[PDB]
Amino acid sequence: FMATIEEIKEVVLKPYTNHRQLTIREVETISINLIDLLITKDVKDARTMKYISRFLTKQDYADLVQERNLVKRCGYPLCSKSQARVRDPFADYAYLTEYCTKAHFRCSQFYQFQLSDEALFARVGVHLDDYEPPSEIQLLEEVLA
Ligand SMILES: [Zn+2]
Repeated sequence: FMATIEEIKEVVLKPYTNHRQLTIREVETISINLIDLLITKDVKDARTMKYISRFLTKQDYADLVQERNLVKRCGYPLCSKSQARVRDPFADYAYLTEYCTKAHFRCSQFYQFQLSDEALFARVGVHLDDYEPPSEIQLLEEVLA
């Protein structure tokens, strides 16, 4: 139904649990499999959303949002609605084309602003169960957005 930390470890990271170093191709394979998972499914909860951030640059997140919109999902990964204005190809304010609401626009920006532009490949040991992020990512409550 919805994606969790446990699932990501199993369907994305499982091959790499015993690697002490990753190649550039293996890092790319992780991002692709993670993005793929997050367009087929929505993120179940806050804890998973905070876990994700270690695998996303600000640009990978923007691309996540785009790919989610192409399958008619609200850009904000915790959401299971569509963007409010799904782009019709037979033709021919702006945030409503990417999000269900202004609130999800803001939650999405709030999350993105905190993501790092450090390349995934430069994030030493991010694939490991013992990795420690350089700060805890904050999620904006919808009511405050
Ligand atoms: Zn939404």
